Amino acid sequence: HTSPLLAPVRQIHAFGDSYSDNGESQRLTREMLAKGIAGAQALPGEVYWQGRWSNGPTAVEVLARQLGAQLADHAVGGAKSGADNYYGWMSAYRHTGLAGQVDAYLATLDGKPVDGQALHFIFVSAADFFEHEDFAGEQPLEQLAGSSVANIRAAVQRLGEAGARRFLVVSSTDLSVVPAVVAGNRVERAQRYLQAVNASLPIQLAALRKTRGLELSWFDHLTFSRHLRRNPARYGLVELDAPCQPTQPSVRPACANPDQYYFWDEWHPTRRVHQLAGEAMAARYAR
Ligand SMILES: [Cl-]
Repeated sequence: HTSPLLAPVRQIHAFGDSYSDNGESQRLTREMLAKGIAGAQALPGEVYWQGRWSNGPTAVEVLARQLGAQLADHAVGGAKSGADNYYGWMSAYRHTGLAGQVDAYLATLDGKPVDGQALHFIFVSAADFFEHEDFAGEQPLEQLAGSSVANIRAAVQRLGEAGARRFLVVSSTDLSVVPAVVAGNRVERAQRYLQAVNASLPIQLAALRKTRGLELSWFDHLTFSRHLRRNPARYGLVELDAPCQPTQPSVRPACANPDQYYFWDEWHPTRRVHQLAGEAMAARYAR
């Protein structure tokens, strides 16, 4: 039996990675390129919609529309759960990981309290895994997952410390079906990492919710995607595995029917999946 819906949301502060970013990586990388920062590249690049790492709005943008909330989206493509980014060259200009986004949000309040009614949305950890696999990190995956969990818990604790009361924390996504992971023959490694994050994180957040009297909702993105991918026709999806917009090894022309695709590029879902995800995330809240 379902429990009562949570109270309405009028403001979201979003923290996270390319699965949330609504233009910050684009703004920041244009700033970095203008300053001549070593190794800077324009992100996300040309085959993306208005600076989103997709062909349309991210899930948190759809969530805000569903709930009738304003969105302040701090997320940065590449953001890790700690201070920095998959793109190590950013560290010289700005700490854009979840911890860096939290620090910047708390430092820009301008002598105003944190809004205790605002929903603090946290969606991060994929870049921890992709960095580890792409650049041979030395942590066993179990230790990498423990650091991801610890980093996310520390972010909720630090936001709560400053006055945040309401949270929505997203689980690991199903990294094991991401086209770049399949092509890297890393499906088992992704399964092991995401299972360790998703078993431990909700246990840590439930303890912190009770200690600090938080409203904290956990969104199981893995259960969500398994249901979509087992019943694709129900949702108008046809192609679950091929990217609509190939980029590896090179950019090729986009598919004609993107709303029937799961993946936009080799890492990121389409606007269609972001829409279904944001609808699903809104399900715990009254409008
Ligand atoms: Cl990312």
